[PDB]
Amino acid sequence: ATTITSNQTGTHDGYDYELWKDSGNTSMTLNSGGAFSAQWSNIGNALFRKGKKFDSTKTHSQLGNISINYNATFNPGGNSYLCVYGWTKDPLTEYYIVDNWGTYRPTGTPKGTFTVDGGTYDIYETTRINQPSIIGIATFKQYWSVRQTKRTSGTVSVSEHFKKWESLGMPMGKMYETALTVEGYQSNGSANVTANVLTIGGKPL
Repeated sequence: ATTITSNQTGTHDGYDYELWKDSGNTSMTLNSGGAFSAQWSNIGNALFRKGKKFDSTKTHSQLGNISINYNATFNPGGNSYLCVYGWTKDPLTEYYIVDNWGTYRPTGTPKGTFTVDGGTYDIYETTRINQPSIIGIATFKQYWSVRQTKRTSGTVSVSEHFKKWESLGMPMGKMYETALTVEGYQSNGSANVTANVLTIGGKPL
């Protein structure tokens, strides 16, 4: 429906969308529901996504079970990820649940492994010292759930990952966002998310 090419956040057909890049060519087409497509090249870092931006006033347990069903087409074209992405505040945390990637598999401090949604994820934690964040240059931890085998469609039990990260000493703060996301780093690719439904307490956005 509507195509954007520069940094922009908003709400489209019920879903909170955002196109972000520090630099480079980026195109994002906003489709029905949580559907969207994107292509990028000559970029620094770029993210395209649709999901829910929260108010950072509630913890995930207070929001209710969070889950996403998706179907997508994805061309890494280098280092890129097809994932569920978000942040929490107090503490400031950036998280990933990666189902697909390109020439680079996300890794970090090994913390455990988790089997859910028909797959088995590797859990890692990494620290970010004075890096860009939703609140500006800051220091924060990164949480990672990386599927051992790639896929481009399926159900991601977001809350189950959260609960497991916590049971592993990886605390979550108030929810800032949860969204099916395509991210790229100096890669040249594209993706077409034809299906993307985020439910909260089983209720679709």
